[PDB]
Amino acid sequence: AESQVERFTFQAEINQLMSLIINTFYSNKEVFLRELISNASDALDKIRYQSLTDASVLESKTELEIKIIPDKTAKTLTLIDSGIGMTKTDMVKNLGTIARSGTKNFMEQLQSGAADISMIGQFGVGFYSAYLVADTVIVHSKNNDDEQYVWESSAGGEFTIALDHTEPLGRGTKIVLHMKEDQLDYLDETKIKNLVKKHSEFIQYPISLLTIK
Ligand SMILES: Nc1ncnc2c1ncn2[C@@H]1O[C@H](COP(=O)(O)OP(=O)(O)CP(=O)(O)O)[C@@H](O)[C@H]1O
Ligand SMILES: [Mg+2]
Repeated sequence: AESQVERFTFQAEINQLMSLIINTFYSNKEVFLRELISNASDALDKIRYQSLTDASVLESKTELEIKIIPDKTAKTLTLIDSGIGMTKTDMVKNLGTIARSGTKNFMEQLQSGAADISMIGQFGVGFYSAYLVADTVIVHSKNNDDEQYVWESSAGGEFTIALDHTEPLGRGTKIVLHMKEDQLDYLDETKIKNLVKKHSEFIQYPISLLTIK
């Protein structure tokens, strides 16, 4: 097999944020689940609204749903949506190379005490909450306008993007969190089942919890 892999450097402030998220103790890291579900919901909304003005956008995948997959053997939590998806350029621009002023301000407020980790989503950097519980994050995504791509980072100032040769999504995003050893309790069946219930009260799309044994 062969793949071309492109390597990118994180914007300096995003690199600093990732370092802060990883190298500091946080008591309650539950916000990561809220943020991942929120992104899935937003993506489903986007394709849903696009369909109202152009019905054909749904032809790649008719269902609009979220699947959450804890896998203890693999030490992974996977969240799949059939939302809008991201092109390669979408992933480069949205997941590391561009920072908004929310990043600097969040780090300031974390240090001053004005903000805690649970408010990360108010600063426009909700995605990076994944690194509270994960050593490596892998983002597989398929947008109607591009081939399926896979973004991966274990922080440390770099991410990679490659044409995806794993299972076709049709359309949407599959995010795979490789869980830190001390955060593996997030993969416990009843714990994740109940947290999903807790962080999906206002979600208007079906959620399926698929526990891998
Ligand atoms: N499942 C998904 N499908 C499509 N795009 C996604 C996605 N998850 C993340 N993204 C993209 O990455 C960007 C960054 O996500 P992130 O959650 O950090 O910020 P956000 O724009 O959702 C505001 P917030 O900080 O409130 O969550 C999003 O704006 C979106 O474009
Ligand atoms: Mg978000």
